[PDB]
Amino acid sequence: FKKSFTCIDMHTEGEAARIVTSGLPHIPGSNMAEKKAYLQENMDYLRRGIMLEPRGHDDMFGAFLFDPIEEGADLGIVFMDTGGYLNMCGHNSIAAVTAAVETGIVSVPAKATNVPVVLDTPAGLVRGTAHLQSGTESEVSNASIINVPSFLYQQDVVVVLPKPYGEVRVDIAFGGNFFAIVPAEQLGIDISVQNLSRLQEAGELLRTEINRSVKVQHPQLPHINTVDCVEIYGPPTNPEANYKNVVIFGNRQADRSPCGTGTSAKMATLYAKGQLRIGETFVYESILGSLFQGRVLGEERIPGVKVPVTKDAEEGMLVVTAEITGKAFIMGFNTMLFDPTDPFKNGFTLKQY
Amino acid sequence: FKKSFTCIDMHTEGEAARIVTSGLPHIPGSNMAEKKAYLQENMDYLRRGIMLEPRGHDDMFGAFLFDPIEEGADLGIVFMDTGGYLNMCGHNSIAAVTAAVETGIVSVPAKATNVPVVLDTPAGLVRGTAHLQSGTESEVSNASIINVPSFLYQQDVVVVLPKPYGEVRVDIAFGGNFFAIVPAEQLGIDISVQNLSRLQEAGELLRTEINRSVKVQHPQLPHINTVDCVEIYGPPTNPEANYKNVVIFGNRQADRSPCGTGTSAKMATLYAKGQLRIGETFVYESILGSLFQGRVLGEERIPGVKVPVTKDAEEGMLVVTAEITGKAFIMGFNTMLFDPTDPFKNGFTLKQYIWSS
Ligand SMILES: O=C([O-])c1ccc[nH]1
Ligand SMILES: O=C([O-])c1ccc[nH]1
Repeated sequence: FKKSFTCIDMHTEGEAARIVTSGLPHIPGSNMAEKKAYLQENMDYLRRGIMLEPRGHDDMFGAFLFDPIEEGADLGIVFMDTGGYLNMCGHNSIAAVTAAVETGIVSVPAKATNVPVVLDTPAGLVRGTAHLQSGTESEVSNASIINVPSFLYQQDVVVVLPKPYGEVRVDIAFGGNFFAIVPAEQLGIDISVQNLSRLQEAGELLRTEINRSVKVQHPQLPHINTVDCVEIYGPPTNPEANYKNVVIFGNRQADRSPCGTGTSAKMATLYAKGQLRIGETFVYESILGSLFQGRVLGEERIPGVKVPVTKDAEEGMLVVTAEITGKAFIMGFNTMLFDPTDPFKNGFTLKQY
Repeated sequence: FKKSFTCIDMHTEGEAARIVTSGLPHIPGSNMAEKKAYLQENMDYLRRGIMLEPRGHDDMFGAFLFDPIEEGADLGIVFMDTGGYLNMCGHNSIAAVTAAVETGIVSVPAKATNVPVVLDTPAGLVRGTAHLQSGTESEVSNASIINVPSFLYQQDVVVVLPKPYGEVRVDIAFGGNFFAIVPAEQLGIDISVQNLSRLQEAGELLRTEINRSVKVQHPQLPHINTVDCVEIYGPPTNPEANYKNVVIFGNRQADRSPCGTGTSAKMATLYAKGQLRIGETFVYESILGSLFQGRVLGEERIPGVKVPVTKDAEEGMLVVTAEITGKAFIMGFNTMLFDPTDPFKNGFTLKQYIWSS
């Protein structure tokens, strides 16, 4: 138990969510964003040992739990992946809400049907609900999150990528992370496992180039000023779904889930274009066939605050409240071990350059 | 309904070895090759759930433990990976020996500096030794395994791969698994991290073509009749090593370790060619810079039993016994769970199958 961490290993519809429940020292920071920055700046080897081979792998994802800081929250959470720390994550939020109830972190009131679980994240407060299985104490049927405010940021941004991709037109939207949203048709490849390595490559190229050429800034959270995810979308395979997508992020890893923050950013974009009404269910499919359900539950304009998309004819920037629903499973309870003489105590990747 | 398995998650110089220690269903079989066959044929969903995403991944490896059957063994063991089931595995044997002593599966005698751990495998009896740290009862510094007999099987086999590989010449050798051994240079790829996808692809196509064109058969073990592994070798980077290799196997996964059966195979080949002598240390490097040490312990002719390399005038085939030494670490104690309603209770891969047109 020398250097050890305890993990609730979960997945949300195929996407990993390794929830680290114990093992950290005190992490300085007066909010969750500072605690994230502390880990990144001072203890990044932890993320690497927990996320990467041999203990993890190139498409691993997870989070560290903390005591809540913000008033009203049940749990503090910092997300991590193979390349860095996202400000929010829908699939891991869904998993954390589920684990909080299944493992007893949060109590179930007698005869409750739904149990609130509020997450204090680097992007803000995420209000979750675990929907209980009919005849049970704490068995979770599925879980919903009300995301932090999402918004379209900038439209029809032309990004110049090298051959074979060339010029590509994207939207930038915020769904807890900044996304570039791009039709797969523009990249000349369809969403499939056959194309997954090219989709990864195309997503890395796109992210790199837009962060070079376009400076983004969340108007309410100064620390959010990069595009961290690329959402590549196209026509659905499952007739229950409106669209399919794959999100590329981290060290060009791919989300196996439909991506909760990416679903929020998509819904905000569609809502801004008049294509979704309040309460309307949007169903996003993943590369694996997984589904998430979203609804926009509210909109607001914020006078005197604008983003590049905001027209002069509008009073202020449009933001929306998105709810995302999906299902997570506990797939293990792990005690992770780090022997000081282990040459890969800090993990490794064989992913090309 | 709900299933759980306990795992000791290990790695051997970067290569996973997920050792399942309890929670398996009860499996028939009168030997470990039959238990492997029973799993393969009737309960392959266990391997898939345990090896593949989301609980594993495309380069995961492991083993199930059983009661020993063969006289003299401490543990029965069946190996598994992302494609199927290898008859032997050096790195996972080194991991099992290590874990056996470190977790008290086997006891350490009074003031012992070395502890035997014998494994009953689908390839035969593998005699291992945990080498202990100085002032400890059960801390392991490294572990050595004496493999089942290895041998060169067939020499200079030419097979034609698709473009861009074309015709390639290889040796077929048994080191607990049958290997095709090829120089990276013949494939026109350097062994490097940058080239790992290409190495995987060439390894898959070579394994497939070899099995199509050359029908192998272990002369003492009827159930071993395919080439399951491809060993691609080249010049060392570490000046302590003789060579560097990557082994492609499973669903074209790659060994991050130097590969213990592939070292045995390589040593049996070099030995057959007069390039390595009994007791001489051979050091093999992996793509990660990991090292294993190997030594030929002995040779033997088996009268009236021949393989293709055996000469008309030679009265029986040559076999060698190799010992391999490496180090394993415990990386996790895991309780792995499978909800009947989980659509990924049996795992998934996003790796695409490939084949020659
Ligand atoms: O669900 C999400 O928001 C997510 C982000 C990256 C991977 N999944
Ligand atoms: O060490 C070995 O023998 C091995 C075989 C496949 C992967 N590692």
